[PDB]
Amino acid sequence: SMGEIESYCNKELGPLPTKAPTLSKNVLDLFSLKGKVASVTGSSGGIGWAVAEAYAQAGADVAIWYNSHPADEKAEHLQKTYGVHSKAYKCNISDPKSVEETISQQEKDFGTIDVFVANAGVTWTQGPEIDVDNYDSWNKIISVDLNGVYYCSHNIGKIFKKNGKGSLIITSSISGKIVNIPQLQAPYNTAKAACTHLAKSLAIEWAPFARVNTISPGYIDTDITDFASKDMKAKWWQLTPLGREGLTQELVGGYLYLASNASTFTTGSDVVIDGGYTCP
Amino acid sequence: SMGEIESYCNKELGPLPTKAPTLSKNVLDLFSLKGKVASVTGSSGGIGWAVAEAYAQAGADVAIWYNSHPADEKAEHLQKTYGVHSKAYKCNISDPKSVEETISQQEKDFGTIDVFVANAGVTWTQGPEIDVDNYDSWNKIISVDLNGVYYCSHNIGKIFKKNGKGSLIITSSISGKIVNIPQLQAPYNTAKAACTHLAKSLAIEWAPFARVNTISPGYIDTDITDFASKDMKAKWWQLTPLGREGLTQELVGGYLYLASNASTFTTGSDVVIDGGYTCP
Amino acid sequence: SMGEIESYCNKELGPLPTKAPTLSKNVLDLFSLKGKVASVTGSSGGIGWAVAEAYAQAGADVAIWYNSHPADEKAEHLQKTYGVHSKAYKCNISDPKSVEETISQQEKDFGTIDVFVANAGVTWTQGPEIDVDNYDSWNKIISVDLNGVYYCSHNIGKIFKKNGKGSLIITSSISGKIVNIPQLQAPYNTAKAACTHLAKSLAIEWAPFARVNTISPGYIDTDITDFASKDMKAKWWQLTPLGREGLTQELVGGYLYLASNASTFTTGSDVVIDGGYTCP
Amino acid sequence: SMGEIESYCNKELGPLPTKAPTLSKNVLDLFSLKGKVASVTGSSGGIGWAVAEAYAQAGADVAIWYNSHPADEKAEHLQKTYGVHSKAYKCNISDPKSVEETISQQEKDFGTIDVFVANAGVTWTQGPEIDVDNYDSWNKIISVDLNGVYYCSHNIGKIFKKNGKGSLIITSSISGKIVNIPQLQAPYNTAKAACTHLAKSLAIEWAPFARVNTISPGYIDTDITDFASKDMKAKWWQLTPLGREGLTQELVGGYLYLASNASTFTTGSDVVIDGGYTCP
Ligand SMILES: NC(=O)c1ccc[n+]([C@@H]2O[C@H](COP(=O)([O-])OP(=O)(O)OC[C@H]3O[C@@H](n4cnc5c(N)ncnc54)[C@H](OP(=O)(O)O)[C@@H]3O)[C@@H](O)[C@H]2O)c1
Ligand SMILES: NC(=O)c1ccc[n+]([C@@H]2O[C@H](COP(=O)([O-])OP(=O)(O)OC[C@H]3O[C@@H](n4cnc5c(N)ncnc54)[C@H](OP(=O)(O)O)[C@@H]3O)[C@@H](O)[C@H]2O)c1
Ligand SMILES: NC(=O)c1ccc[n+]([C@@H]2O[C@H](COP(=O)([O-])OP(=O)(O)OC[C@H]3O[C@@H](n4cnc5c(N)ncnc54)[C@H](OP(=O)(O)O)[C@@H]3O)[C@@H](O)[C@H]2O)c1
Ligand SMILES: NC(=O)c1ccc[n+]([C@@H]2O[C@H](COP(=O)([O-])OP(=O)(O)OC[C@H]3O[C@@H](n4cnc5c(N)ncnc54)[C@H](OP(=O)(O)O)[C@@H]3O)[C@@H](O)[C@H]2O)c1
Ligand SMILES: CCOC(=O)CC(=O)CCl
Ligand SMILES: CCOC(=O)CC(=O)CCl
Ligand SMILES: CCOC(=O)CC(=O)CCl
Ligand SMILES: CCOC(=O)CC(=O)CCl
Repeated sequence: SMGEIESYCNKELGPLPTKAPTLSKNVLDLFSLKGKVASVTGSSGGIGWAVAEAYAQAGADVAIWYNSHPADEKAEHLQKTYGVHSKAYKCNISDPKSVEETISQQEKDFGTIDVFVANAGVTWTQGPEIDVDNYDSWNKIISVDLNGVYYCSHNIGKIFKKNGKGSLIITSSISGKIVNIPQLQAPYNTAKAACTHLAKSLAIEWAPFARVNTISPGYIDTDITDFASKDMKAKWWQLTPLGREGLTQELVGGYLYLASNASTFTTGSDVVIDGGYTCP
Repeated sequence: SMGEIESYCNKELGPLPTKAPTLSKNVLDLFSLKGKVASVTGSSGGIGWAVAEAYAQAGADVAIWYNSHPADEKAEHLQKTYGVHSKAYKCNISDPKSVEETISQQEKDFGTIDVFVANAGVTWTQGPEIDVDNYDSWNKIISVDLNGVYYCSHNIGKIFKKNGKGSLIITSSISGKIVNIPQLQAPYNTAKAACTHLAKSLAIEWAPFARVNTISPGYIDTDITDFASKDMKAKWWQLTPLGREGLTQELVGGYLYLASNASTFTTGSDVVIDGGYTCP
Repeated sequence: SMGEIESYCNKELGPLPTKAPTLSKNVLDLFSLKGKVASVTGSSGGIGWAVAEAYAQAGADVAIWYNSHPADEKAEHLQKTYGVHSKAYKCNISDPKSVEETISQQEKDFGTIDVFVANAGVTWTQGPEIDVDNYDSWNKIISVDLNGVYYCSHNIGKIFKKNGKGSLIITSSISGKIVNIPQLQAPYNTAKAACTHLAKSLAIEWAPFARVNTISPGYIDTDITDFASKDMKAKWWQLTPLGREGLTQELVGGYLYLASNASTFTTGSDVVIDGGYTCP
Repeated sequence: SMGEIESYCNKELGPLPTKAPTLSKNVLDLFSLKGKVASVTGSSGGIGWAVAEAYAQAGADVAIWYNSHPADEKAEHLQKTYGVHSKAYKCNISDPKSVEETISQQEKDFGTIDVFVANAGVTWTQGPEIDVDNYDSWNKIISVDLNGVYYCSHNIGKIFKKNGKGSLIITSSISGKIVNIPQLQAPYNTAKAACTHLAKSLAIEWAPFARVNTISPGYIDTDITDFASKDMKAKWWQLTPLGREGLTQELVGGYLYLASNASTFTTGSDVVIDGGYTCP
């Protein structure tokens, strides 16, 4: 009207400046997720399972996801070792309607969702793209890595808007900032940069209620990278300052930092747990 | 075998170092495109038409592209004002098979293609993405902006490999590096950031024969941006160091520099003709 | 010799792959700094004091630094509220010899240093640089913001190498990635980008023993930004997705995450706690 | 007053939008530098001499610079092979007063300066920085590479402001975006990132009259890189997608593009002629 300031990025923020949130006084009590539901996508893999366990260790009602590797002993293992409500859902991230059904079924069994981690995807292991004459492997990467992240984010955002709070954590890769040297995977790099910039784009629109960030890792030692020839894996160590492959336990710290109240001002950022690979 | 060096990025480069190309002595003679065919995608718009004319002015057999705005007087205008062979093709960039037909029909009427400019796309003008409940506008952006660029690049590369020379120029946007402040277009930013990294990824694989670059512009004064409300267009000038909107004649210099022999060492780069918008 | 791999970045890493560190199983126990000394530079200001308190809250022997605002009641307040050994040192960060004396006097009163935070600097508040005709304000910024960070890093590194472990945290600013729009501070932006890239450069060299990272913040509400006119401060909110100014308690989470064992794989990264300012 | 728009970046732009410049119709006539003076710093080396010759070939009154390698046959060679007024000046770029004397002596013998290229610097060839115990090699790099660029760009700006037109081209390196893998040069990388971000920072302040850009090259084949051991030079080819070292004739195209009217909208950008080194 008159005398108030209106934002240039998102006009729905209201009369600026927006009131700052109330934060604890002890630093260690900021990272606690007590009384929060954390739906982690692809929580039946290498990085997803570690993040789900780390969120459960912080007292969170984690929701497990799987597609073809049934994970119901994983959900039960978190409901008896830490006493946090958990469940396992079978969803095809590439199916627009299945994602909606699987997320509306999580806001009902848990009451609400306060933390989301879009951490599902597949890798391109077909060599240079100029050798494949069928647009079926490219279409698959863009369907699970990029389109799936949008399907998950478009539905979870609706839950955050009504609640007015939330935190989305897209799991891109260093392929969204560099090009993998030994292997030639252009479709994979293209999809991960798309997710990395989509996380930033949603931050401006979700600023009023939620937050969006990225946890782009490096060459973590999961079931994804444990197929490459030792000759290929030898060129990864030679180009990593730390000179090794990160473990799944070296990522939980970054994932729990962007989901808790500790990162109450980090919006649309990119935490690069790469071991220094993107620096050279 | 022994004594020779093999590249870490692309093993097909051969025994390193690769021999440097032969370049003219006069700088002004490096920018000439005499005896070269330059197929410019979407050459019936604002930026495509200017680039096609600029390539024709440099003595190049430019090929015009259009989808729904017939451009045959444009192709004829370039065949009588500069004396360079030209033609117009109707292709749906979002159709995987139509692109193949339209590119194989250009390698036959011109003999070869030496310069390609994937410069076709559509903008997202639906406001914040959390308000559209149908994945039909998102699917369209990812089909014309991202998938179209891959269809154009996957076919043109097959022509460069046989010839051993070429230059691809993907026309991404500053949306691949920033988020447009006043308007909220997440699907558009995601698609352009995808192309900006696909160009880099293809540079590693096309290193042996061709080169790939990006001409990410700012807020150029074309038919794309001549619909936004003056209130929206007023926030673009306020956040641009140069404090105005660039013209289509201020982009041809960057397009002719990455297509000619002047940029014989610029591979996988990103020339940002934005007026300084990404700096603030 | 033969059969072992030697790194391309730093040849002192040894025969790759380097053995991964031993990490706790509970995520919340990774962030604990028990039995660690954390020397925080400029710990008598706005961000330095908060980081020192947060490190003390995590059970660390924090060392306070000051130049002209005596901080000895701050050091005592941390030695009686948390029971962690602490002390205050008066050092001129711009004096090469004083830094050496003040760091050597900290490795003696504490036994060792396990965490360092180069978080001292001054701001450029003289308007556009083309109006000052004396190279005395530019020389001051490059002496405290950039040269001081090198003096601190060149001496602290000599302690990490002997111990074989450590973590350096340079506090750059978003000015190392963008240009502050309303105010015109070129010397300040130049110095902060220098620190931001120096942190990355030292990561490759300190890879064998220590780690180096950056905590580039946004427009935090400290004594540095509480002088700008409300007209200037009104343009900061309008260009921040979160639409406000961050608090000093919203930065401790990032500082404690890059100093503890949680970030045991984050080397040469850049955690941007800006509220989304660098996104648009 | 009322109805006009005032910029957020630089309030001296005037009532927005700023009128666009008048540009030729033929693309090849945009790159011509006829009737322009182009003072190229460090024009007695590898890249400086090539840029000076390329500017002279485009019809420009180039001014040669040297410190310890007298270059007066180079200036005379450009005044008899192309018929363009030229002269040679001996200046110590690290001396604040000498730069002022050498630039005021160039605005007098040529009438004005329309193009400046701050392209003087030295490289760090002392190995890892943790082995040198004297802050004299670090102080030299920050004096010639960073401070020298500010001295050159602080006096030239005063000439552009009175004329209202100009173009500054700082010659940073890929070291301002990456860390050189085989060699360990932290002081050099720190100084080049400083120059790269200073070019962007000056773009916002010089928007009203002049333009500032960067020509960050890769591993060009000049006298600077023709000392490294073939073992070191072998790791440069292996990590360069193009798999070779660029020549000084592959940079002139980029330097003439950012100095002429072709890049009349490229302000505060960064043209990376690296051969694809920064992509991996
Ligand atoms: N080093 C690395 O592996 C690395 C690098 C950086 C980033 N990332 C990214 O991190 C994510 C996690 O990788 P990871 O280590 O967990 O690999 P992983 O062991 O292969 O697990 C991938 C996860 O994604 C799920 N998933 C795959 N395709 C799916 C589909 N079509 N529909 C639904 N769920 C699907 C898998 O479920 P099921 O197994 O149950 O089918 C599993 O939970 C991936 O997006 C990967 O790109 C990892
Ligand atoms: N300021 C800006 O506009 C701006 C900013 C940065 C980047 N860009 C990018 O520059 C490119 C060109 O935009 P412009 O300025 O030329 O806008 P334009 O005047 O709307 O022209 C767009 C061009 O793309 C073609 N095209 C659109 N959809 C197509 C489809 N489905 N199949 C085939 N061709 C299709 C159009 O052909 P028809 O008209 O014949 O259908 C036309 O040639 C776009 O990719 C845009 O993203 C421009
Ligand atoms: N919003 C922000 O303020 C912001 C933005 C991003 C980054 N930063 C950076 O964060 C750092 C901390 O700033 P701040 O928030 O703590 O404000 P501040 O209180 O002004 O910080 C300056 C701190 O450094 C010390 N210091 C200053 N000049 C010194 C010198 N010449 N020698 C030794 N110590 C010196 C001061 O100690 P004394 O007061 O005791 O002299 C004080 O502890 C600065 O480097 C700033 O550039 C802050
Ligand atoms: N591959 C590369 O070499 C490479 C990589 C990227 C960027 N660069 C940068 O490009 C610039 C040019 O290097 P170059 O290829 O021309 O090699 P160079 O011949 O060694 O370049 C140095 C140039 O600057 C002058 N110069 C050096 N120190 C000076 C000082 N203290 N005062 C005044 N003038 C001084 C030299 O003049 P005198 O010889 O007459 O003293 C010479 O013209 C450097 O800044 C370099 O960092 C080059
Ligand atoms: C061997 C193929 O493995 C990969 O795709 C590696 C990554 O995901 C790195 Cl982001
Ligand atoms: C008003 C919508 O117009 C746009 O989308 C503008 C651009 O393309 C900038 Cl890249
Ligand atoms: C008003 C001057 O205040 C500043 O310098 C602000 C910052 O440090 C932002 Cl990094
Ligand atoms: C062997 C030392 O040579 C260098 O410093 C190389 C460069 O300047 C690359 Cl930017």
